[PDB]
Amino acid sequence: MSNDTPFDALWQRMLARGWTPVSESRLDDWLTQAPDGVVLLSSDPKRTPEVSDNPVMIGELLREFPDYTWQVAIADLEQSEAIGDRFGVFRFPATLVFTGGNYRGVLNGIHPWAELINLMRGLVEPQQERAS
Repeated sequence: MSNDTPFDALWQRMLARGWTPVSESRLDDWLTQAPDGVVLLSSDPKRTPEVSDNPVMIGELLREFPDYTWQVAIADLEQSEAIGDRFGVFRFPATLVFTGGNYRGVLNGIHPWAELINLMRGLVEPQQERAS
């Protein structure tokens, strides 16, 4: 956006943690090339306690399933809007998880850890909890 610095820094922060950037036309590429993974569409925060909230718990969350190589793809600001448009999302920025070329769900959980696990649990293994 006008004067990129906050989101710019934020993106670069998580980027340096080893999360590869994804483009709109490359989302489809990534989807078919990856065995499993999650895509973060980041437009603007709804409020957040702070700003980025600190996504460390997200990394350890996915890692309890080592059988799945979780390719975390983060998108550019203008790309998130385009990717969301192409998929049919509203606007709400969050972690969308995709597996087997299909849609698992979206991680609306952020703060509660025990609940966050349960949410991903329901998305990776459904029927047994899918509270959303």
